[PDB]
Amino acid sequence: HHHHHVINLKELKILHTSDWHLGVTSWTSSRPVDRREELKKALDKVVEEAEKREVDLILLTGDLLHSRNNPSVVALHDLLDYLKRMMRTAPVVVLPGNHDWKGLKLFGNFVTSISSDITFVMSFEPVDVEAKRGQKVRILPFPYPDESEALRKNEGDFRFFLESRLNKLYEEALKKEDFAIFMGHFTVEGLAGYAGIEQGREIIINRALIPSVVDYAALGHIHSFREIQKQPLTIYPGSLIRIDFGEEADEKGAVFVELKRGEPPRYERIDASPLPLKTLYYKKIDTSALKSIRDFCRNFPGYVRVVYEEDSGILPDLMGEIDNLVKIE
Amino acid sequence: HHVINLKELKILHTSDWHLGVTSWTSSRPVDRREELKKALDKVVEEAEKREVDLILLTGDLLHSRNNPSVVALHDLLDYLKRMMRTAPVVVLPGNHDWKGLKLFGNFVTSISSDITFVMSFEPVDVEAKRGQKVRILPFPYPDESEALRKNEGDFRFFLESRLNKLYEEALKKEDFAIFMGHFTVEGLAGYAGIEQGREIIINRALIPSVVDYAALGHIHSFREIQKQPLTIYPGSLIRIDFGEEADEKGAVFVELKRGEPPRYERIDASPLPLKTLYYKKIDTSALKSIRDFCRNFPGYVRVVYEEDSGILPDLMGEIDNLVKIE
Ligand SMILES: COc1ccc(/C=C2\SC(=S)NC2=O)cc1OC
Ligand SMILES: COc1ccc(/C=C2\SC(=S)NC2=O)cc1OC
Ligand SMILES: [Mg+2]
Ligand SMILES: [Mg+2]
Repeated sequence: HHHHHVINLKELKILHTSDWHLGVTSWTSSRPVDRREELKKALDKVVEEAEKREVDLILLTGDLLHSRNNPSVVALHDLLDYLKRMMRTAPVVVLPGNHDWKGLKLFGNFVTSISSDITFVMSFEPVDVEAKRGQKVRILPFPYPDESEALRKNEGDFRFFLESRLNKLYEEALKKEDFAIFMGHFTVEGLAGYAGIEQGREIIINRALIPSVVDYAALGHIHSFREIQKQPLTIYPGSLIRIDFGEEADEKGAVFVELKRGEPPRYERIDASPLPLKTLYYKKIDTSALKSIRDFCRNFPGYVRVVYEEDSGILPDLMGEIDNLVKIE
Repeated sequence: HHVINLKELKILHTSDWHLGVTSWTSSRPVDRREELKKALDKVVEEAEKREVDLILLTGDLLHSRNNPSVVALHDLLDYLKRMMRTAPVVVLPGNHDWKGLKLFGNFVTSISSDITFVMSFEPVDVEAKRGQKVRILPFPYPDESEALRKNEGDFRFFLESRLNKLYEEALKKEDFAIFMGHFTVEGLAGYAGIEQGREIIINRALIPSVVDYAALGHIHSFREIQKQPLTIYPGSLIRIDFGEEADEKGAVFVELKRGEPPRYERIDASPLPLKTLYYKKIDTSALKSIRDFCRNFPGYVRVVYEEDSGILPDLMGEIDNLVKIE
């Protein structure tokens, strides 16, 4: 079973999902929670929506595995499992994150060569792919620089390097046939309300430098859904689960994008319905704070953190009592 | 294609590539890649020339059981692709350490109809280049079910029960049934055994007699183990270390025809030769013998000597293909 060929098809339906973080166990220093069941439920939801909408093309934009090092066998099994499920629905294009595995490019090249339903982009070189109904899509990829990031002493030369790669992708996008799609794995400059992860070693790109002649710019690396701009339509889908506290207010899920020649692109979010997070803050863990903690957590379907400033003696076994209390600090 | 041409099957069977090996790293490292790729290219071109229907790979394709080098893994995936372009490929891996191998194997088998990884005792039905249906009966190294070895008696009974199961499954054949095994046949004539650390030994009579061909890997020399059923180790493609001076190295082309005995030809690798030179003492007459031998010898030379002979003249630094003195 391969791709249809529709004459004069000027429409393209896209599923764009990202930042799965397969394999993550959260709060290992306090109360480890294996996020696999929740994450697989969200991925199943995304797969089912993609099949229901009959998307033509599936875009994955990196950090699909939580560990930059060797992932667990179960994490790799899940990643490959869902790749197969997505390939069964529509051709898949994969822009991986900044993983350490030196064989990743080799694996990506190999599976790209042996299947017309998956493409790994791991360089700045454009790739022409065919979507489910025969649409020709020029992929303009922008991965984390291959330690050209570390191989640079100069901030000015590195920024010029990145801009020159963006300019080249712009030129290639002009040589488009039907559709052009930018795929990037980086941090957009000046993101409203981004922790920055106390920033060090990120790739920061000005959103105005993303080639404006692409039909859609699919970004990954950021855990919250963000519509970055409308021309070109530029989106981070977000992660599928709330990975840690700080992500209480994020929107989580994937995005369905519809492109039509001569018309503006339209999209819908596919919400993941993630479990919620809550941080409870107290001056002191007194009896009034204890009943607040116990009563809140008992009716809260997600995970709870408790923060308190002042010493309050030996606390009772709160976590033994409360199954969804994962951290006290 | 579909013919079905269900009476004949042309097989290329090669094994034990040891991609990534550098030899004599403690004395004079020799990167074997250029010689090995030359042999692999020869095998590929022969497979294309004979228009084989099926390509069988039986393990130890990588030298390191640990994480292989990028260049070695690149070479492996490169030749897999070249072979897939010629005919469908069935891969029975050796005992590699990578815990992700089974996942990789499952994934690539699922996304391509031109390659199949067999990594358990489960039989797999595959289709050859001209539509022939081939039941693969695989026998890899026990999945550290070998480490699950309390008693030699219980372990051999486990191994024999798997062989019995493959025998029964081979009876459910349609066109051809092919055994693929990665192990050491018992009592191999002139096999060093590496003091048999962690080897799996199988009596050749226990290989299911109802298969049309039994493709074995793990042994570095070509061996016709028996004729019924035809059972072959192709050998490695290069002489990996001294001890393999007299081996035949290459691959094998096998032709099966139902109701006919199987036939095969060796595809010789033309490997570079190895030679060990022995002297009682390294005198000036022995040095000129060594120097003159190596000057006309197209392969790699080892010098062994019993008697103390003082500090050696620059024997190896002088001679580029003298790789070991011990
Ligand atoms: C065969 O093994 C692998 C297959 C795919 C990936 C993908 C990745 S990793 C990341 S971060 N973003 C991605 O899309 C990683 C693999 O090995 C760590
Ligand atoms: C994706 O990476 C790999 C792909 C194939 C193999 C095959 C092997 S290894 C062996 S021994 N015999 C074989 O056929 C090993 C890999 O990773 C070490
Ligand atoms: Mg990353
Ligand atoms: Mg082995």
